[PDB]
Amino acid sequence: SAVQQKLAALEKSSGGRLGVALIDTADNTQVLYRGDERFPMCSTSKVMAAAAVLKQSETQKQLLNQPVEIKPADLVNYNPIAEKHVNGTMTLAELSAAALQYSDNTAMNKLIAQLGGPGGVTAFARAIGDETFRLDRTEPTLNTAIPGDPRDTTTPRAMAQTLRQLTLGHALGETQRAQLVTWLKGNTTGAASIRAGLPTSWTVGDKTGSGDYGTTNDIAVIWPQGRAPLVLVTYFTQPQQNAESRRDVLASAARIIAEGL
Ligand SMILES: [K+]
Repeated sequence: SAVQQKLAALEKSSGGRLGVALIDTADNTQVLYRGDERFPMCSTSKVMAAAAVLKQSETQKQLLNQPVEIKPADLVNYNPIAEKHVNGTMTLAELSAAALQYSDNTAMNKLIAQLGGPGGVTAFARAIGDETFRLDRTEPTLNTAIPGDPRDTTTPRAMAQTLRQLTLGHALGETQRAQLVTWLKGNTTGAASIRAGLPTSWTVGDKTGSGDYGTTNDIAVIWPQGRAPLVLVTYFTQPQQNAESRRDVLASAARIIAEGL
């Protein structure tokens, strides 16, 4: 009830720019707020890169076990897992899990390199019907989040549709879809974001993102108790380059959505 009024009020109180896209797969209804505006994805783009490598592994059947060298010079600004394996190797499965569940930026860069560069991630998006997503840069510069810059952006509507196809539809093969869902459900970074606005009994798999301009993002698949899953994207960015993160705004958006549901 009055979901538009409530989301607009939350955005006004927050001082920033809020983008929401819900898909309720019980009946295919949607709730959209700035659903067609572009937002900087930051680490939520790791879902598209991991999924692209999963798709590659449908035909390169041992790809996920392939070792990748981690060198000291490869470390960027946030490498909680890769720093443990510097001067050694990680497999592409280990890199995918590190990217998704710890938001490891060096792991992201290895996924991007496996796909031939940022354009390889965009090409996979196009192959699964996403004409809006674009990845332009590697980590860490994909997080600059400059207002009006289309680089490394998507819209909430497009990201929600793609996350539905990846996790609940058939953009991936059955084993690969299950692997993506397993990884998202094991995320370590999400308890303050969409999850915090939802009943604790619900099952959530999500990927967070953060960057400059206080950009604070989360994209989630949600299995509510006793009903069909939801897909929810909450993107948020702020006027000041050095603004603080606002995961509470994402939780507040999710809580509004769960009320009107
Ligand atoms: K920040």
